[PDB]
Amino acid sequence: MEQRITLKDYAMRFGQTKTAKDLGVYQSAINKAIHAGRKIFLTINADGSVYAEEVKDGEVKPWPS
Amino acid sequence: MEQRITLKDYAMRFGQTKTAKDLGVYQSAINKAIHAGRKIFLTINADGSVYAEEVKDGEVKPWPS
Repeated sequence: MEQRITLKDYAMRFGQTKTAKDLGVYQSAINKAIHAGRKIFLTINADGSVYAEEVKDGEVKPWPS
Repeated sequence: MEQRITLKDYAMRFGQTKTAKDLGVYQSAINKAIHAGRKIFLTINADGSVYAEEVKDGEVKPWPS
């Protein structure tokens, strides 16, 4: 089954540094997106590969950009 | 003028590694205090100095000892 977890929750457990590492963006970007309240969720793969998406403008898109 | 923040939150933004460095301590230590729910909080000074204190045994003391 696919497993999803919000960006906030992921950050919460792993901290924003590790999160930044997993997703491959800057910590400033994640703190930014958490503060903004963006609707970002990560889906987790068994290989340990992680990716994020965002619900924005009536659709589900990748995050970032 | 005093700005405080929980070790938890602090570590969450910066990660236990830089936290450890900031307070001068073992990352393992951060780790355990956090898992243990110790009432540790940090105060931030404008020059960039960071210090930790703990509420325990009815007083506010430094951390660690």
